[PDB]
Amino acid sequence: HHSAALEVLFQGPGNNELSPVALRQMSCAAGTTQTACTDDNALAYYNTTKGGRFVLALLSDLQDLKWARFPKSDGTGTIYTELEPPCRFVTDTPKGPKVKYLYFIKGLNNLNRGMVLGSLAATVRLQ
Amino acid sequence: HHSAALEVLFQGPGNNELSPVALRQMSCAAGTTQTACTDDNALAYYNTTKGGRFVLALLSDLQDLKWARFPKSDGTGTIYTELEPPCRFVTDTPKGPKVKYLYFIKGLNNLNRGMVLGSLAATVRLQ
Amino acid sequence: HHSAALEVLFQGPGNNELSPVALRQMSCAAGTTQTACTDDNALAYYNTTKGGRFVLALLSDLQDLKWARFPKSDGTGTIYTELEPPCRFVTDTPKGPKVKYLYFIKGLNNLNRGMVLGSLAATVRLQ
Amino acid sequence: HHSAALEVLFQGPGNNELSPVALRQMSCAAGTTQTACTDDNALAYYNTTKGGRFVLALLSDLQDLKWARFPKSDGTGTIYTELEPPCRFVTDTPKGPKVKYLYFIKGLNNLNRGMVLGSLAATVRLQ
Amino acid sequence: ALEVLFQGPGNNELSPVALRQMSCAAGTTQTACTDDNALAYYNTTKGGRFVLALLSDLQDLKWARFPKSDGTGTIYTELEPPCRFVTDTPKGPKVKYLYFIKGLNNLNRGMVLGSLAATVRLQ
Amino acid sequence: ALEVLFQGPGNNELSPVALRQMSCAAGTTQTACTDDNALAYYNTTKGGRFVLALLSDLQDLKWARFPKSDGTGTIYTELEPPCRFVTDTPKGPKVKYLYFIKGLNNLNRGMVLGSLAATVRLQ
Ligand SMILES: Cn1c(=O)c2c[nH]cc2n(C)c1=O
Ligand SMILES: Cn1c(=O)c2c[nH]cc2n(C)c1=O
Ligand SMILES: Cn1c(=O)c2c[nH]cc2n(C)c1=O
Ligand SMILES: Cn1c(=O)c2c[nH]cc2n(C)c1=O
Ligand SMILES: Cn1c(=O)c2c[nH]cc2n(C)c1=O
Ligand SMILES: Cn1c(=O)c2c[nH]cc2n(C)c1=O
Ligand SMILES: Cn1c(=O)c2c[nH]cc2n(C)c1=O
Ligand SMILES: Cn1c(=O)c2c[nH]cc2n(C)c1=O
Ligand SMILES: Cn1c(=O)c2c[nH]cc2n(C)c1=O
Ligand SMILES: Cn1c(=O)c2c[nH]cc2n(C)c1=O
Ligand SMILES: Cn1c(=O)c2c[nH]cc2n(C)c1=O
Ligand SMILES: Cn1c(=O)c2c[nH]cc2n(C)c1=O
Repeated sequence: HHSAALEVLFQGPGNNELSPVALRQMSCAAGTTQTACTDDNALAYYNTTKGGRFVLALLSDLQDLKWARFPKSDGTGTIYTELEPPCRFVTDTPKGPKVKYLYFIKGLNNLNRGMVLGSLAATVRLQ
Repeated sequence: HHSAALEVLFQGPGNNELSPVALRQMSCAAGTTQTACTDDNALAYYNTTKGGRFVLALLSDLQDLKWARFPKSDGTGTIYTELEPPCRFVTDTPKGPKVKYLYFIKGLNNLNRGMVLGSLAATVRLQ
Repeated sequence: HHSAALEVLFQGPGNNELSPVALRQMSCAAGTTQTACTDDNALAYYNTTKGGRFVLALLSDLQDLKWARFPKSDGTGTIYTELEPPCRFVTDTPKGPKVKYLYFIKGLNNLNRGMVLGSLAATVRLQ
Repeated sequence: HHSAALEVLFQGPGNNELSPVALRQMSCAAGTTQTACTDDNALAYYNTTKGGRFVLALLSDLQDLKWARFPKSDGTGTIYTELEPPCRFVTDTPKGPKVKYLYFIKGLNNLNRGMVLGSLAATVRLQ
Repeated sequence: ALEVLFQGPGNNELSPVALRQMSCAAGTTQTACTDDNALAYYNTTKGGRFVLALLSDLQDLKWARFPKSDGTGTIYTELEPPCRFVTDTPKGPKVKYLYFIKGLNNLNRGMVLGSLAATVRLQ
Repeated sequence: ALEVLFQGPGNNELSPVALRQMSCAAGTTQTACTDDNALAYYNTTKGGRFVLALLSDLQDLKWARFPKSDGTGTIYTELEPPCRFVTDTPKGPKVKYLYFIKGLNNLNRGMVLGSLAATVRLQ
């Protein structure tokens, strides 16, 4: 349904084991408030487990986002997730440098924030 | 002196800006005891600093390592540097799979641990 | 196979959701070193996922433990897990107060340590 | 003045000793805005302190709360206390299931968040 | 200034660093960041300044405006909820509020708190 | 003593507290904790003392022996690996090692570092 994006290493299933997981990415609608989430304007990175999707972070050209909208598990409605203030970084593209803003989901711990930052740094070409 | 290894993103120079940094790698001598830190048996990932090197983690084929003895040029404040218990992960060699052990330096914070894990996951062929 | 012990609340499967999980408990052999893990002398609290068991903490009458021994996923051998230094607490029993030592597994984060402490405090009768 | 609610274990008086403490509960006034903090609409879990009360979390039927206004007797250093985004969890009522929202006080550390989650999980009928 | 100890340049070495202060316009909202009403404590970096914390007489601040010459990624930085502390001054006690920048890690929050406690006459 | 700021007794209030010092026998192993060779900084608690950190001239310590009158759960407490810092004294610079007690949280580690940096003449 959606494409693989950022590889990470989660602990488990046993103690002191690491398992590789591909975070997937999907287009999503974000905005300054829930009802401003209309047109797709961001890319969300998420993990999938049996119970559904867990979103870790969003990338966007826009710097004023605060909320993102996602489909619920099994087309059963809508979910809204609150965002942290963004960090700015610059990518290298065929059109020149492109400024991006990285938003973590509120309530993401620092280990997982770091895994997103490192896998992004290693995967996308940076200016 | 040594090769670039893992790309990461550090905040700075100011608030909410991310800047790319390549961690580098060098061979180093680790051991189950401080006296056993003799011959190179691990790869250290480090950030260059003004007047030294800050090591984040070691990668080894060996289990049960507890200490590393880094060269004086690193500028460590103690002769021996202590390791955390290793994380086991499996790489994809041309010869099949190979089990590796990742040892964080004691005290490394969770954001930086995560950045190493995500950059490693995105940079090396896994399974 | 083993009995339910400590209820906790893990985040997921979606963002900002909590799911109740019963940690289970099993007798295990612990000791000052791996080969000293012979007779059962501790109780281990663990979570089960598809890939196997993840141990969070041990309880014992003994205060000098450093290692614990566990069966591998699917009777495929033995696992050894390193322990943090213990904390002492006192329970209330039909034989009077009983001193216990709680050992977290090395590499357990503070959120999960707290969940063990709180669920223990609420589940066992304390002196 | 108020009833005991959630048992936890705090380290002290000295290193490596755990002492039981009952967090207590009282009704409190929360709101989406500071001005809306009017009538009691949440339950606060707190630790009694010499000269005040330290609130760890609020439980509410309501979503979208952001602030609480605690009584002067709590000894808060600011008029309004800010809440984290809530965690959703489901209790088992005689009437069926009931969705509740758990709001940690902003800044509560991970150990103490975990102790609240584990004590709650062990103390209330869940699902 | 507030003296702190940062690890580096090698592992397990501590180097003393002075956090410096600059005036700062903060506010309940970004649009209200119009006039200097706080002191921002920062670490000088190659190419800029990283702000750790603000001190103010006001307890309702949420956003701060920093100079782009800090090497910032955004004009505004969000603040954590403030903590109250009371200084002992010759003109009597004075109530202040300490704000960490949003997301500052706990080691660095602690260093500001400890440096403040040892540097300023408190009560 | 090292002054720090603890939160409480209510939310978002900061209260100044002096960490006091006592002599401490530490060692590479518990059995080697035979003679005072470190200074332990502690917070006084109802019923005891909670040690946060040790200072020593030695860089190889791993365990510390505390008095049971501290209200401890065990005689010995493990130490984190030390960090080196250099004090500026009239008799010249002197190298010291700072050890946190195992598991001290990062806020409290930071408070010790910041208080130390502001209290002691360093370099
Ligand atoms: C930190 N942490 C947990 O608490 C988990 C509980 N079930 C699965 C978990 N995983 C993969 C994890 O990383
Ligand atoms: C508490 N806990 C668990 O139950 C886990 C199950 N798989 C991975 C886990 N991790 C990392 C964890 O911390
Ligand atoms: C957490 N943290 C710090 O404290 C720093 C101090 N100088 C540079 C720093 N960086 C890049 C950082 O990430
Ligand atoms: C305290 N502090 C600093 O001084 C920094 C300088 N560059 C990046 C920094 N970060 C993230 C930080 O926390
Ligand atoms: C913190 N954390 C994680 O990173 C997880 C990755 N897969 C499942 C996870 N769970 C349940 C968790 O709690
Ligand atoms: C990164 N991550 C995940 O992928 C999760 C999947 N289920 C629960 C999760 N949690 C809490 C998390 O942090
Ligand atoms: C982390 N931490 C502290 O800093 C304390 C200071 N006085 C009492 C404390 N307790 C119980 C605690 O857990
Ligand atoms: C700094 N500090 C203290 O002062 C404590 C007093 N009782 C328990 C304490 N704990 C866990 C702590 O970290
Ligand atoms: C936590 N942390 C870091 O990540 C740093 C990266 N470069 C310099 C750093 N410093 C001083 C620091 O404290
Ligand atoms: C990851 N990392 C670094 O690169 C550092 C460079 N100087 C100091 C550093 N510290 C404390 C750190 O954690
Ligand atoms: C983190 N923490 C705690 O958990 C406390 C419990 N009683 C007193 C406490 N104090 C002062 C503290 O700082
Ligand atoms: C959980 N908890 C408490 O009970 C406290 C009592 N006084 C201060 C406290 N702090 C900072 C805290 O986190």
